[PDB]
Amino acid sequence: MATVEPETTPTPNPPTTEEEKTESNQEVANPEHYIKHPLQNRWALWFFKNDKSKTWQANLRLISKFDTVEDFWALYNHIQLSSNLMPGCDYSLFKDGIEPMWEDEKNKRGGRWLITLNKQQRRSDLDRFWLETLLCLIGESFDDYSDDVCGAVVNVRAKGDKIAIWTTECENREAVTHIGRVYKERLGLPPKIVIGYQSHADTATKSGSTTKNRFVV
Repeated sequence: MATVEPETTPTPNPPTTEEEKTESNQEVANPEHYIKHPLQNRWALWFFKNDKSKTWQANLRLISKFDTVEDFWALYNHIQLSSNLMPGCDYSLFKDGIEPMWEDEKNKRGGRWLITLNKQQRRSDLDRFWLETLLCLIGESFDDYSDDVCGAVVNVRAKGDKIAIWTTECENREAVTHIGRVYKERLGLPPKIVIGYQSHADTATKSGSTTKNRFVV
């Protein structure tokens, strides 16, 4: 026995709301019907991807900016989920005060550390290492010293995710090493992940290693 009729039954799906969805249901849950965390500063997020035909400078696109955790949070659930983590994709997170190499040129003259993330452990590593950075940038690990950190760029080579953070004043070795050595050390890169450190000063020297600027481990 069997009756064939033109009709398809809804395909059951697991509840999560983490597969590119605009709102779902998070109201009437607790007295906190509008809890927003006030950040000391405002950080905007830029997304630039280089295609095999055009330059990144021309493919520079902006995603959004936020001066409150509740803000970046709303974006996190819309950006964090393979929404735009395709090959050749990149995104930066710095102070909105930044400028196209005009007055905030100091961001380019500063310094930054580069980390190599692998999608293989993205589940725990990318989720933990990233979540920590966000809260660490604003208030954690780097502490108030983070105020110097101009921003961080994330470049994911196809499947390999990469994260980089740049300091406003490369001279602030206190943040450079303390936040860079603690982040890489606390993250557990030295004994596995190679975190290359690049300083703008290298432009006026380059060629082989000289001082604390151009080390990966």
